[PDB]
Amino acid sequence: SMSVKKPKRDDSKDLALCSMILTEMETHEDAWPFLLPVNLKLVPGYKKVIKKPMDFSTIREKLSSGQYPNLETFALDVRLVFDNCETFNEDDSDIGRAGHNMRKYFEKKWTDTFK
Ligand SMILES: CN(C)C(=O)c1ccc2nccnc2c1
Repeated sequence: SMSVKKPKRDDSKDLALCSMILTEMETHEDAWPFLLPVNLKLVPGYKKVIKKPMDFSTIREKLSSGQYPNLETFALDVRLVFDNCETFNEDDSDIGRAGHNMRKYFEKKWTDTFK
């Protein structure tokens, strides 16, 4: 509360470390459905159903331009990419399995790097 603070967690490396995680998601072989925005003119249903589209190239551009205020707003957008992918794709599809697999990859790097 006023003039009463928990001890300051060192966040000065968070930017670099998020950037590294994002690199490793970008280079995973199952990243391909997630590298670029879904094309909303060519994919019937996507625009109306998926209210906040998100993809790695967009998170990378937000990260590089100071558009994440902290750690956690960066994880929310990474998770959004997989929550969208679950919303639109059957679990038994190459893209539905790709999304489950990248989400597990991401949550272990997230936990190891930061919890
Ligand atoms: C995340 N991602 C790649 C999608 O969710 C999606 C799913 C099905 C598609 N079908 C035709 C063309 N693009 C598509 C894109």
